[PDB]
Amino acid sequence: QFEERHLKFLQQLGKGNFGSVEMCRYDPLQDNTGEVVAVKKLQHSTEEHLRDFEREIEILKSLQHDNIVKYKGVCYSNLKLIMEYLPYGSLRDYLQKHKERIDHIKLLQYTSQICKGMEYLGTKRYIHRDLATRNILVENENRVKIGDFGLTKVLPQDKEYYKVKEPGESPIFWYAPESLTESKFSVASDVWSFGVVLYELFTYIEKSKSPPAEFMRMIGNDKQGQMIVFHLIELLKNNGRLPRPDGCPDEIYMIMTECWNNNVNQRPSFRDLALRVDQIRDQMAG
Ligand SMILES: C[C@@H]1CCN(C(=O)CC#N)C[C@@H]1N(C)c1ncnc2[nH]ccc12
Repeated sequence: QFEERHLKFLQQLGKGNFGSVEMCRYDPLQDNTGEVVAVKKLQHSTEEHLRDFEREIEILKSLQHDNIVKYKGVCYSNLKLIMEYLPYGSLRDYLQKHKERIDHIKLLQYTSQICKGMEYLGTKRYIHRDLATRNILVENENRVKIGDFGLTKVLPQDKEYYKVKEPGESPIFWYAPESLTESKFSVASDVWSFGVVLYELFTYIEKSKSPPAEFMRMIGNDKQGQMIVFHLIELLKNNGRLPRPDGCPDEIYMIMTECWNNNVNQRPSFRDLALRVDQIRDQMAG
């Protein structure tokens, strides 16, 4: 498969939770004709964390979809995950740097691909648990993939939610209220997070405008650092919400706000989202 001695470090691509991502060249012929891949390793190896890594790997290996990043193989010593390298980086950085070449119509095209890939996940009873533009990957100008599965689980098998509480730091400003209060993750919590993704896209990743910044302002940067979770749970309870981004059409903002339903069961499905997005798209064309 992939040999460690044949893998040359080029640069750091990312870190996420308890993983890092590197750009390496696989060059078994050692003639600089090998192919550029992305390699994910544990940033600090544990038995628990690696139990979890091996699962993430099985999860990705089991995914074959146009909008899902592409398992190439594995590498021991010790354990490394080889994926396809996508040359435009995360949707987050791409959109920030290049706002520029990206209109609303393109944002809905991405949005729609995010939905299709997430629907494929749901097909498999996978909860992603970490939908955020930084985890979306740009293949070319016209194509995005879901790029990382570090927190992804399977749904238990009588149950439509999966309850998990992880050591350290959670992306709480992308979490559904039930995930904050009850630690419950489901397709519907993914859909909550999808709405936040959609908000990020429409803000063009303006720094002052990020979810944390916005929510922190709404809460008070003079609240605390630990009651932050409490105040955010309250805010969301009282139907406090991320503002409509500058430029956002009311009907995209309506998608967003429907994803941020406190009622888990009333949030739309990914198939419905794709239908509505694809369709707002068409009315924007002709
Ligand atoms: C957006 C991708 C998913 C998250 N990334 C991490 O490093 C997460 C962890 N740990 C960066 C990665 N990225 C910038 C990539 N950039 C280019 N090709 C890639 N293949 C796979 C990831 C990848």
